Parts: sequence; structure tokens; C-alpha cells
Amino acid sequence: ESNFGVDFVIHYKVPAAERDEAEAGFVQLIRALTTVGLATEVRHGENESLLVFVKVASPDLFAKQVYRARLGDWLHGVRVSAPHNDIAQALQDEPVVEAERLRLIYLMITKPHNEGGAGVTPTNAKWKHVESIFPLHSHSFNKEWIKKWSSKYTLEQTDIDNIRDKFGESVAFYFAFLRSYFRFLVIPSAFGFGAWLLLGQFSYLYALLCGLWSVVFFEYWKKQEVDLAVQWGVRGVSSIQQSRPEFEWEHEAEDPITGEPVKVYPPMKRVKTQLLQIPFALACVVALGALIVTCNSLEVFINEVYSGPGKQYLGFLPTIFLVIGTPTISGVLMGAAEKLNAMENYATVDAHDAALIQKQFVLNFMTSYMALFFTAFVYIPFGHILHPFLNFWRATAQTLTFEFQINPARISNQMFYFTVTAQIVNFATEVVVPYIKQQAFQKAKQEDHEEEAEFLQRVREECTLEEYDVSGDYREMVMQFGYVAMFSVAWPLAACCFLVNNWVELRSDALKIAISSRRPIPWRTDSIGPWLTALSFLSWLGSITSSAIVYLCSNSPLKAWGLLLSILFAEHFYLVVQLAVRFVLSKLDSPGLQKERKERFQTKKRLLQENEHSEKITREALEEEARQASIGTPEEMFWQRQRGMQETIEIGRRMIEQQLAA
Amino acid sequence: ESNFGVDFVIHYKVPAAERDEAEAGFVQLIRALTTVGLATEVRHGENESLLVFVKVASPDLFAKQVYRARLGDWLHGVRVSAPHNDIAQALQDEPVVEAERLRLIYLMITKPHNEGGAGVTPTNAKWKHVESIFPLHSHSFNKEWIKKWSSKYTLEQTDIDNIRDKFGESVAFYFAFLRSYFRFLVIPSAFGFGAWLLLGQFSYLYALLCGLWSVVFFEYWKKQEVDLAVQWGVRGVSSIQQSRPEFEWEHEAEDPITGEPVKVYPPMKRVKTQLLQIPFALACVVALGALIVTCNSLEVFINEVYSGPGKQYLGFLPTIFLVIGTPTISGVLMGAAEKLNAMENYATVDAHDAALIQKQFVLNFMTSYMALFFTAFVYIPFGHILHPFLNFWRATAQTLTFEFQINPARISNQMFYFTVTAQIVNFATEVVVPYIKQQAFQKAKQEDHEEEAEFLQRVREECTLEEYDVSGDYREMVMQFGYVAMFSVAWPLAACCFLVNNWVELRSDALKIAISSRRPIPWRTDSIGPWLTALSFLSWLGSITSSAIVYLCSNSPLKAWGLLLSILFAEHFYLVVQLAVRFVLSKLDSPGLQKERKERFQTKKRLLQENEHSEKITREALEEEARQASIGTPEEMFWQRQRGMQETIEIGRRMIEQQLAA
Ligand SMILES: [Ca+2]
Ligand SMILES: [Ca+2]
Ligand SMILES: [Ca+2]
Ligand SMILES: [Ca+2]
Repeated sequence: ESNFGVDFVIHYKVPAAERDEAEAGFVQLIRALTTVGLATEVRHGENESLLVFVKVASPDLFAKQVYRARLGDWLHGVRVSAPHNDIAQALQDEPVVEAERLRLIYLMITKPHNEGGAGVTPTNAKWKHVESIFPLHSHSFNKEWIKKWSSKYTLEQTDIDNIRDKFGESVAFYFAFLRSYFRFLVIPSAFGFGAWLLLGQFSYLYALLCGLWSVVFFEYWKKQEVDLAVQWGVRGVSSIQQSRPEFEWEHEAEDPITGEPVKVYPPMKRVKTQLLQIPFALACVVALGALIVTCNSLEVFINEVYSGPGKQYLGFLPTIFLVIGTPTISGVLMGAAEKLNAMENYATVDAHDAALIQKQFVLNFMTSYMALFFTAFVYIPFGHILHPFLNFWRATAQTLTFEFQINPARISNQMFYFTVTAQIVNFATEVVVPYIKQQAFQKAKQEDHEEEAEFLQRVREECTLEEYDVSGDYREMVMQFGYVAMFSVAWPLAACCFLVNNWVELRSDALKIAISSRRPIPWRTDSIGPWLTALSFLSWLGSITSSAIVYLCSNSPLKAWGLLLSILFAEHFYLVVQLAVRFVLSKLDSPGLQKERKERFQTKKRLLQENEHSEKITREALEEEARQASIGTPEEMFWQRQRGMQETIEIGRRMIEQQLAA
Repeated sequence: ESNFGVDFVIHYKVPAAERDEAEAGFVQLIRALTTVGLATEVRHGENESLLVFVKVASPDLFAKQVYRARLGDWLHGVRVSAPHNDIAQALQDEPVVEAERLRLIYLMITKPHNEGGAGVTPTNAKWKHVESIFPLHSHSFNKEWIKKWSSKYTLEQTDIDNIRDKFGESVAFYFAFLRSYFRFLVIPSAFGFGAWLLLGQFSYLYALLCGLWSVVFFEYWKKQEVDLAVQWGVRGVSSIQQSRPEFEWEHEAEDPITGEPVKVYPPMKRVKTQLLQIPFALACVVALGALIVTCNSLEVFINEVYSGPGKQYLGFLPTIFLVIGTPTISGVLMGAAEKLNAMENYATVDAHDAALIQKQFVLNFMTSYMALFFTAFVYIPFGHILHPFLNFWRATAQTLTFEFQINPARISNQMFYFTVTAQIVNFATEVVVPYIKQQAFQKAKQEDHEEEAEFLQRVREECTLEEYDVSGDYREMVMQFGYVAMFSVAWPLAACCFLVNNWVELRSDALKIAISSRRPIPWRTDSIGPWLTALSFLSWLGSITSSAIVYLCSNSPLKAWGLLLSILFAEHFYLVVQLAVRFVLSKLDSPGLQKERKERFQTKKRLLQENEHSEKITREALEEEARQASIGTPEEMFWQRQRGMQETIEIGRRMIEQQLAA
């Protein structure tokens, strides 16, 4: 239940074929790891692996790296005040949290020789036998965290701060976003329950309220996010960039900002592959569109038209079949997007991650909302263009076995099906399936001087677990917010159902980092990043889509000017409430920015405190008339008219007398 | 043609009734002015006035104030580097420009005793006899500037920098905005000429092009504006606030940011009068609306219907009468807005100016565009609601003297009339009328030891001139941009005509500061301020209004869905080109921000430069096992397994041998 002081573990898989080359790479690697000053020790692993364990040897060397990294943060404006010296007073002023500690150790093992560490990064360099580097878990803290999170009804800020301290700013920002999104989701849950009973099906007022809620949630999250970035000391990390190791470059250009000159990739090749990404997206659009029109037409055919052979559940099967088939096609599309993003060089890790989020968001947008879009904007207004598909299915079924009545309430059943079906299969695939797969591997598996067998056992089991990426849970929550933003007017209870899911999701991902995945390398982030852009786009499209859906599915016939007027009125109401909420949150005066600028002014004011009259006037005028006497003349005689101030007083008084006389 | 070294002039009008009280105020004032260290001298003026002239006595005291003010700028992040000391090396590094010199002198005469100067501000304090404080002109530089600006075809950057150096950042920002607006107005001038001959009347493509041009001009001006704010060293002055002297307060609260505590006004009274401002605006709306429907209905009646008694020019007179009557009603409305803004306390001068710009922009918006709005959106689509006004005018004219045929080409004549009529009456009222009024006063008017009569003559004539406010010329140019943004599709040549006007306006205001007004007190500004907000709002409304006008006045009948679709398509095209232009200007990498962050990093890197391995690992592990030997035990024995790195090397090699054997 306790680690042995291991800061980091390196796997170093050794293949049997490339044996002695891996031996040479291993000894060169451990020479690099003793060069950087980390105490290292080698242990056996499964499948010809040498799990090496690295910790800080000298706490003075570790505090030296701490001071250097804090200085590098302060040079780029991240830290408000400079660390003074390694007199141990720096650690006494601001203590090193475990997230910062493991981040600086990973920077010592990862950064190249110019920065101050060894480069062991496997993909670019000769260290191909290095499989992965990871920090261990603390099972006592893990059990205490999962018990305290399952016991609590809501989560305090100190739980998010503990998640920060032990897991990094990215995981902390995710759990803070989930907490704030749950506590803001409690509002349209209640109003959707109060608009499903009291108000009619497809109410306009719920659409306008959902637009208002989406705006105020997005802007309040942005304000809370910059407040948290002030509080954790991580504000401004988006400006400093981290170079990517997998970057390949042609030549090297001059230093733009700093002193050292950087490498460059000619961007025309990047624009070439970035225009290559577009036919892939169009092919995904037409493939998913053909699949969804095939499945939806077959579902409509066997449900409404073909009520002969085959029962009702035979009719209900293929849409459920599509929903279960959706993870695999989503997985191969995400793998294709990842390979295409790895195909293009991005010099910074931030631009690489942003392009990856953009591709994954486009793909998950299509595979999440294409069915509801083809239901709302195709099947309801003009389902006569899909009517020859019904004749095609009739003609195939007539040879196989030897009037449409389109209803506007099918979108409600489809939205309810997507909601409960997606959350059930998501909870199944998220936590249940990997846990029972780990139990199956434990049953499949069922020296070291008998002190560490229980420890090296859990280390070898932690080796096999995949690394936890927070982008997936961000993508799940952003897709859920898109559901609430643009399709909750179909099923007004769905937000309420999402509310319940969010509560267990706030524990479920808290379990998934706990026992189902290894500890992620703790990175620092300013914000959630591109998910702000995706969230704002989902809100803006949510207003238009909600009002277009409420007008069309409201249902002498539908007139075009009603649809256009409702869309324009909702979009302008969205812009108006956006300006109003931005104005109020501009006036609300969050405390962290205030305390930041106050402490900065106190620092510069300490630097400030680090740093008769008519006698002086008559003295400098005396030097002026002395310079006149040394040698133009009218201005000097003009200023020598009235040198003394009392002379000006009495001359002004007699001037007032002269103006009195005239 | 040369000043006598006078930094500033104070008028100090003395009324005959309040004589000795003004004498006591005068002597107390000159005691304050010799307390601050300024050499002062009193001269006669007209109408019982004592024009006092103040200059720097000690250049060391002046450089002391220079260093203190530069330090106060650097403490709030305005200056990138601190001024080191008054060793005269500060002036040798960065010289004091004349704008900064006169600004610091005006701060010495204006700021209260806590700041470091005397308070002589007339409105709040007992210094009611003080009329106005102003700096003098330099007639040689003024003549050289007006000759070089009339001779040039375009203006270089160095002319704007000379205007900066001698006149302050506000006047510099205005002339830079006018230059950039002229050089961007040359584009839709040419495209409007090429859309008036080639394309038809009311073309859609010109409306979309005008929207695109308005977006790219606004965003390019914002980028050029932050570049100029970097270059002049005035970036960030919008953050530091200047307290208003006319502020009246109830009590004093704590310090939010700084060390010294500030005074406060209870904001509920401010919200009370800010809700009072709204019935005034509604009354202005209904008054201007009744006036414009009366004038427009009478014009339509005497032109189209009443073609009997009275000629055609009798018919054309009342619209011209309204255009000439528009300055007086605009003047009384601006005076009412100024009195209402003076009624409300604003603690900072910036918030006071912003509220004043907001009120003046609303009023000038109504009195500028109400006629064109009632032409486009009332007279064209349904002019039958104004048809009983025609019967009312017929019934009055039938008793006075003892079928409508609405044409869509009246808006073109009205736009041409507004363009050429407004620019002609604007050039008349701007430069011609005050110059001939000054000539009339010179003919009406037609001691000091006969050295300064020509100088004190020009000083007494400069006393009578009104102070130059840049808000008026900002308002004129923003109204012109609004004309181009939302009504240029009516008359596509108008932008071209505006282009010609802008050229002479770039000299005309350059004459108006020259001979028709006194020198303004040089203030520093970060940006043009609220005119950015008014400009962006005018652009956004310009897209909608241009497309609605092109659809309605295009002209079986007008269908509502066509109007709504055209409005929605143009507004979405506006948002799309807004995102695209913001993306390109985010990628364009302006040089000034780069050089700023580079020089800041070089400063902090100079502060940075102000500030074996396995032996250390084995030494700290030796201390660790010594701490073990002094006295838990499994981790210590684990790390004492393989202390030496070469031991780990050979143990790893035999581990590879063991994995080879199994
Ligand atoms: Ca789940
Ligand atoms: Ca998740
Ligand atoms: Ca003019
Ligand atoms: Ca002007």
C-alpha cells in the first residue's frame, strides 16, 4: 500500500532479435540517467523487460532544478515573483507539490542536452527500446480519494486542489470543468422538467432558455477558469511553448524572441497536408451519410411500411445495431485522424493537440449528430426525397420473401434512445469492460528476494495499462453539452437525465484514473484550450438548431418566412444575451486578478521604496540672467522683468488697480 | 514668430464685483505656483484679466518630475524598463518630447497636494476666477506643418510622429485614424465606381463587398492601433485611470489595488440617473421622428402630389431647410447630453468620456440616419400608412389657397443630397465660418514696454478661442463610416466622394487646430476608445441594412422570405469574413509586439545573468544508508540493493542473460 520512493519508472522492453543492440542502448541510457543525477535501479519484468526505477539522489540537486524551473517560469511571466536563491527558503516560502515534483523529474528525463537533461524520447531518437515512462500510483491515497468522492454529495474546492496536487493541472481542470458543468446543468434540468409537464411538446420558451443557459454557462466557466489559473499559479502557460520531440525539420532560422535560434519546417508542406485533410473529411461525410440514410431508411421501412413478416423488435433492432456499431467506426476514424495528425509536423505540442482536438471534434460531431440532423431537417420537412429508398427496400424485400405516414414524434423517441442508450453503453464500455478485462488478465496470469513481489507485481500490472488521455473525457462532455445545446427541445427531460449521469461520471472517470489506467504525466495547462472554441461553436449552432427544430417539428403548412424569422430572432437573442452576460461578468470583479495585480504592485512598490522653492526659482533665474550677462535678448529680458514672486504679487495687485481705473 | 519660453498660460479672469476676493485668490494661486517650482509672470489682458505665464525654473526639478512620472508609468506596466536615476542619463537615453513635457507641466499645475503639485482646478475648488489653462502655439512650426501637409499627396509616418511629438497622443491617434481610413476608403471608392457603371442600381455584390471591406478595415485598424500604441510607448494607458476633479463623493473606502485608499460615490444614485437618461433618449426619438415624418410628408406632398401653386424649387426647399436646421437641433441635443453627463459623477475621466461618446453617438445616429431609414424601410415597403398625412396636407392646403406614385429611386437622390449637402455645409461651418468670425473680431478690435505687444496680442487672441476637442472630428468620421457601411448601396459613388472629402479633411482639421483653435492639453491615450465599439456596431448594422435595402429597393411583389433570407445570408457572411480576417491578422505577426516581448526578455535575461554526478548519487545514497544504520527498512534496503551505477549495468546485463535463458 506504499511505494518505495520511486519517482518514475521506465519500462525498456528488450526484443529477443535485437538483443545486444538493446543491451548497448540500455547501458547508454543508464549512463544518461546517472548523468542527470537520478538514482536508478533495474528490476525484472515480464516479456524480456527491465523496469528501471529512478528517484532524486540529492535533494539539493532537486531543489536546484526546482529553482531553475521556477526561474524559467518567472522569465516568461508565469510566476509573479522571482525565486530568490537555493538557500532552502524558496521551498519554505512555496513548497513543491507532487505534481510539480514529478513534472520536473519528467523534464529532467525528457528534455535534450541543451536544456539540462538527457533525451531518452523513444520515437525520434535511437532509444527505440524504451517503451513508456510513467509515475506510480499511491493506493492508499487512491482508495481514500475514491471513498471520499463516493461518499460526498457535492465536491468542495479542496478536493479539486488535492487532485491538482497529486495529478497535475490538466486532470484538475477536467474535474473542475465537470463539477462546474454539473452544477450548471442542474438549472436546465429543472427548467426542462418544468417545460415537459407544464409546457407543450416543442416549446419555444425552452429553446430560448436553453440558449440563455448555454451562454451564461460558457462565460461563467471562462471567468472561473481564469480565476483557477490565477489561483494555481498556472496563468500564462499557454504563451510559453513546449517543443515537440517528433518534430522533423529542414534547416534552422534565427531567434524571434529569445537568444537561442530555433529550427524550422517549411510551412508549404504543412499547408499541403492540411489541404489533404479536407478530402478525408469529405469522404467521412459521404460515408457516414450513406450509412445513416441506409440505416434510417431501413428502420422506417421495417417499422412503418413493412409490418408483415418479422416482429416489432425485429423492426427495432437495426437502429440499436447502428448505435452499437458507432464505437468501432468512431474508433477507426479517430485512429485515422491520429495518424493524419502524426503525419504532419507541429513544432509545439500545443498546436499538435489543438489540431488533434479539431479533427476529433469534427468526426465526433458527425458520428454523434448526423442521425438527429437527418431526422429533424430531412425526415420531417420533406421526407418525399427519401421515398424512393422505401420503394427500393420494398423491391428487395419482395424478392427476398418469395403511405409513409411521417410523424413528428419520432424525433422524441430517437432523442430518448440516443440519451439512455448512449449513456448505458458508455458506462458499459468505460469502466465495466476494462475492469473485467483486467480481471480476465489477472485470471490468465494466475524471485526478487521476497520483499518486493507484491510491489513489482503491481508495477508489472501497471505497465500493461494504457496511458490516461483527458481529451477523451473532454470530448464526451462536450458532445453531451452539444446534445443539450441543440437537441434538448426534442426531449426536455434529457438534460435532467444527463444531470444524473454527470454525477456518476464525476466518480466514474475518478475510478478510471484510479484502477483502470496508469498515472498520466502531470502537465500544466492554462485552460481547457480548444474545447472553449468547440463549446462556443456548439452553443451558437445550438440556438439556430433549437429554434429551427421547434418551428419545423411544432407543426396551414410550414411557411418559409416563419422558419427564417424564428432562426433570425433566436440568433439575435443569442447575441444579445451574449453581450449582456459578458458585460455582467466584466463588471463582477473576480478576486484572483485583483489579488494578482495588487501583489505585483506591492512588489514593484517595494522596488520603489528601494529607490526654499522660490529660492530655487530665483537661483536658476539668477543663473539665467548671468548667462545673459555673459553674452535672444527679448525673452531673457522678459523673464528678468519679474524675477521675485512677491514682485509678481504686487505688480499683479497694481495691475488689478489699473484695470479698476480703466 | 517665436514664443518666449512659455510652457503654460493661465487666464485668471477677475470680475469687477468680486474684486478683492479674486485678488486674494490670485495671490494664493501664485503662492501655489511658486510652491510647485514654476517661474511665473503676470501680464495684462483684456476684460480685467491677468494672464500669468509659467515655465520650468530648474531643469533639475523638471527632470526630477520627469523621472517620477516615468517611474509611475513603469509601476503600472506602461513603460517596459525602469528609469534608473536622475544622473542626466535618463534624458540622454530617452529624450523628453514636447508633448510629454507639457503634459507633465499640466500635471504639476493640476494634480492635488497628495500627488506632488498644487490643485488649481477651477470647477471643484475655490479657484473659480481661473478661466482656462492652455499651451501656446508655435507659428513657425504651424506654418511649416500646414505647408508640408498641403504640398504632400499622401502622408508619411514621420508627419504623424511629428504631430505626436508636438500635440499629444490623442491628436496623433486621430490623424493616424484619418490617414488609415482614407487609404482604406480608396478601395470601396474604386469598387463603387466599378459597381455604379458596370453593375446595376442596387447590386447585391456591392453590399457584400462593402461588408467585407468594413470588416477588414476595422480589424486592420485595430492591429495598426496596437502597433502604434507599442511604438509611441503608450500601450497600457487605458488600464491606469486618472481621477476626475469634478467628482463629488460621500465617504471613502479601502484601497483595492494600491496602498492609498480612495473615495467612493454610492452607485445606486448613478444607476438612478443612468435610468433617467433613457426617457430623454425616448423623447429625442419621438421628437426627431415627428419632425422627420412632418418634413418628409410635406416634401412628398409638395413634390409629387401638390404640383399646382408654387414652383419646383419651392418644392425642393424644405428638405434643404431640414438639413440646415439639423446643426441647431443637434447642438441643443449635444448640450443636453453634456449637461446630463455632467449631472452624473464619473470617478475617472475615461468613464466620463466613454459615457459622453455613447450619448453623442446615439444622438448623432438618430439625427444622421433617421431620414434615410424612413426613406428605405417605411416609404418604400408600405407608404400607405403615411398616406393620411398626404390627405392632411391636402386639407390644409385647400383652406390655405382659398395617386402617391412611390418611386424606388428617391433614396438615391436623398443619399446624394445628404452626401454633397452635408459635406458642403460641413466644410462651411467647420473652417470658413470660424475664420471669418475671427476676422470680424479682428476688425472689431481694430503699454508692455513695446517688446511684447505683438506677442501679448496673439496671446490675448488665443485666449478667446475655444479649446479643441477631438471627439467632434471622431464623431464626424464615424458618421461618415456609418454612411459608407449601411447606405452606400443606394449611391455607390458616395464613398468615392467621401474619399475626396477625406483628403481635404485631412488638411481641414489640420487647419482647425492651427489657426481656429487653441492648443489642446496633450493627453495620452491607448486607443480611440469607445469609437471602436461604435465602429463595430456600425459595421454589423451596415451588413443587415445594406442587404435589406438592396432587396427592398431592388423591386411578383416583395416576399417576406426573400428579405429574411437575404438578411440572414448577409449577416452570416459578415460573421464568416469576421472570423477569417481575425484569423489572418492573428497570423500576420505585427513587429511591435514581437520587439516588445523580445526587449522584455532581454531585460529579464540580464537579470538572469545577474544571478562527479555518480559521485553525488553515491554520496547521498551513502548518507541514506548511514541514516538507516543510525536506526521503513524495506525501501531503504531496496535502494541499497544496487548503489553503484556500474553495478546496475552488470546486473542489467545478467538480467538480460536470465531472460535469454528462460
Ligand atoms: Ca459514462
Ligand atoms: Ca468520461
Ligand atoms: Ca469638413
Ligand atoms: Ca472634422
